[PDB]
Amino acid sequence: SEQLKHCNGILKELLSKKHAAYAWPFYKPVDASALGLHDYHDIIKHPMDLSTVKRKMENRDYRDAQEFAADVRLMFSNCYKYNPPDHDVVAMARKLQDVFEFRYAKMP
Amino acid sequence: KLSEQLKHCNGILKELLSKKHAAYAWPFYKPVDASALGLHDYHDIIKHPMDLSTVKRKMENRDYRDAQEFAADVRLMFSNCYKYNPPDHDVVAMARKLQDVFEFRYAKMP
Ligand SMILES: Cc1cc(-c2cc3c(=O)n(C)cc(-c4cc(C(C)(C)O)ccc4Oc4ccc(F)cc4F)c3o2)cc(C)c1OCCO
Ligand SMILES: Cc1cc(-c2cc3c(=O)n(C)cc(-c4cc(C(C)(C)O)ccc4Oc4ccc(F)cc4F)c3o2)cc(C)c1OCCO
Repeated sequence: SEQLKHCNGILKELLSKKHAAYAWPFYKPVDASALGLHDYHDIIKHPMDLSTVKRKMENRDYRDAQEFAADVRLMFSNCYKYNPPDHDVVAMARKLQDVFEFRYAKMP
Repeated sequence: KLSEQLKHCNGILKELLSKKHAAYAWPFYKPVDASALGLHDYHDIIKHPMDLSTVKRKMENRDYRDAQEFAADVRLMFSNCYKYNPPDHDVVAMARKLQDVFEFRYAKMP
């Protein structure tokens, strides 16, 4: 509950403008419809992005910091699972995760 | 089943401690010898240490009910690295590079 106020702090930093170069594809859920990804939801069974995570933080859905991470990592995993590992979205994901895991480990 | 999950978690561990990734995998092969490295506070800051040999033993001993628990320890390993070290330092770059092989390999796992 005091540690969730930090998890919020992380989400805030994840969405700040510094990282926006590589963070943006995770602000909004994947638009599989528009991108023509007919198979996206057959493979990604539990979509997740940072907006969906924010709603949940607002709605007090995350009990501990562990549940918060679960979803944030799930975002990145969905990216690695669906996408060939060369593609740039993967290399951005990696970039953003690297910041995440930074702040999460630092968290008191 | 659930032991089909773990079969693949074995395949991931194998990859992680293999030939190719050795450049950046080696500081996680065995525990952090704080004593030797002159780290008078490592075990103060890191309450639950973790490394790949430890993971490997647990995988043999069958302490992991599922991949979800396996991942847990691997993530914990990388976490501790990131927790203890400032972000510039080289270990971290390697930690990061190995985590990227894992999440790749883990996320592919049918
Ligand atoms: C065009 C295309 C896109 C994607 C794909 C995967 C994937 C993904 O995992 N995430 C998290 C985000 C995107 C993505 C999302 C969006 C919107 C604004 C619609 O939400 C826009 C572009 C996206 O993908 C990118 C493609 C190339 C990039 F350099 C960067 C991207 F973010 C996204 O796109 C995957 C494939 C295979 C693809 O190519 C279609 C086959 O040629
Ligand atoms: C000497 C020293 C070492 C560490 C440190 C942190 C850290 C770590 O998080 N992991 C996972 C692994 C090592 C590490 C461990 C080992 C052994 C074989 C003893 O287990 C050997 C080297 C290690 O780290 C490196 C030190 C210097 C390098 F140029 C590269 C390293 F991988 C490791 O070393 C951190 C600091 C700040 C440090 O400087 C202490 C005062 O000089």
